[PDB]
Amino acid sequence: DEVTAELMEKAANQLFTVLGELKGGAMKVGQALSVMEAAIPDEFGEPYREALTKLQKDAPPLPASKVHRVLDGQLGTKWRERFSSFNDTPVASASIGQVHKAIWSDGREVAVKIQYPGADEALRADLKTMQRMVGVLKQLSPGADVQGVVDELVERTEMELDYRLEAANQRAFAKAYHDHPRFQVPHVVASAPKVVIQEWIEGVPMAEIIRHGTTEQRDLIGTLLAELTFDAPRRLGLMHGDAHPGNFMLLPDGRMGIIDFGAVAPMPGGFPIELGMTIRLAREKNYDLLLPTMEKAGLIQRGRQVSVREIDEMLRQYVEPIQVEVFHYTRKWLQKMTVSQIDRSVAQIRTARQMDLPAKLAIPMRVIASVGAILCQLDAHVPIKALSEELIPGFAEPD
Ligand SMILES: Nc1ncnc2c1ncn2[C@@H]1O[C@H](COP(=O)(O)OP(=O)(O)O)[C@@H](O)[C@H]1O
Repeated sequence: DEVTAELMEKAANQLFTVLGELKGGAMKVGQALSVMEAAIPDEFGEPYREALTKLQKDAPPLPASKVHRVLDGQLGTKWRERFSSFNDTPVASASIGQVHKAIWSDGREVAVKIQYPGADEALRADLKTMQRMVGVLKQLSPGADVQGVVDELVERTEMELDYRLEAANQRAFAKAYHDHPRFQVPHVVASAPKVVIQEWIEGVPMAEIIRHGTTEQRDLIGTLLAELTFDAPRRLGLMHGDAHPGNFMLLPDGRMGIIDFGAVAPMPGGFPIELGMTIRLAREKNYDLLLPTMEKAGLIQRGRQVSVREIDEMLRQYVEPIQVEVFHYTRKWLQKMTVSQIDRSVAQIRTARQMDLPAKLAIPMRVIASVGAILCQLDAHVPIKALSEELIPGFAEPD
């Protein structure tokens, strides 16, 4: 079964590659590769290689010496004076680094994330190569759509390489949720490009609860995640962003610990009222008001004949959970949500779905999808109706 997971991963990557070919590159990846190899000097090949195998140089956990060297580079050669103690043996792995447990000079236990020394050069060389390739596509692939791709690559790369960015996001959240009854965000103790230090917290990882959690653990951490999702933009005008179980844990006192803030998305105006409004109107099947609301919001394409059945299908995954007091998010239900209402053999229609959502709607809907999927993995019972009434603008009965 370990095989099947990787097979699914491979299938997903294949699909997204095909998506890139059809919606972006305007040619197959192999053909594009031939063009790129012709259109990019071989002289740029060997540096790109040499930039990439220092990262290959110490693949397993870094020996103490190299750890201390990174610390030298980021906090100075006297970095030890800032600690009470430091464990040379890493306790966890990060995407491009490793995490150590230590004790800060004030006596607080801390997690210290140390970036691999060869990560910066490698990732930036990779970025350069992909920039060149985008150039090749833009100039030589007829009908290619590479709009905004370079910017996305640069932004992603910088978010991975400069720890201070995520550190700043985390500071915002740590300030907002200090002494909160249900959420715990560790404070940032120190931040540098390649080293970031924060208060140590540990509980039961959400992944562990997904695998072997009790019903009560599942329900609780699920309900907490759901709450955070709508509370954060209301509280500090920010959304925690696309969720992953690795970001969260259940603490002994029943609070949810949150440790990853690399996907924080800006929402200055809070959650758009159009969303909650749309869900309420859809529950009531008030299509007369629902369709103009969705069109104005940009949730459906303007000036199109739309199918009410398709609208119902479109909003089903949002409507069904709030039709009950406590909804049981399950994989079974989520699977039912993928079963299309309209067979293409019955009727050939173009979808009413907006494939170019406004940003203000696109971001929260994406995060909500990720969260919902996680709730289904958790098999969590969640009072999403009440949470929506209290936290989501426009959802409660407007009387
Ligand atoms: N504040 C913290 N307290 C305890 N452990 C932490 C803390 N921050 C990170 N970790 C450990 O580090 C691991 C990865 O950290 P993470 O923030 O996900 O790094 P990255 O996002 O770069 O992968 C986590 O699985 C967790 O066990």
